[PDB]
Amino acid sequence: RLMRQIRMCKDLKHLIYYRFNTGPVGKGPGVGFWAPMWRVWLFFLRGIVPLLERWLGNLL
RNA sequence: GACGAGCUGAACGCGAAUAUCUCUUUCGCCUUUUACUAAAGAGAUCCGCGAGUUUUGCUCACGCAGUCGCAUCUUUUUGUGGGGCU
Repeated sequence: RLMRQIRMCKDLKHLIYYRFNTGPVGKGPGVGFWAPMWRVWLFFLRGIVPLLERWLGNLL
């Protein structure tokens, strides 16, 4: 299901890269605006912490 | 007629951020089950959050103190007095 975090981070990347390189800034490494995708994965992790504690407690 | 920062307790309650899961169905992947899609609903959970005195921990601070058991010219507190008739 974390294909939706991956699709969301891909959309976030398209938007940020488009709005970032406008002008002479161009087309490569160098964009480090990471808080949008960071918070995508933080939401993933908050929601999956209970599921994974269950699964790992069951494994244990 | 009058005074808080930080923690754990409060017991009541969901500005703007939102992820996961379960169930009942439909739809799509399609050999099967997981693992998934996207619709309808019904339910949970997570990560957090606000105010009341409880004080624990100040490292701040106090009591003749800011407050006590409208003030003379025609319209208001400077009144028009005095007498006497049924």
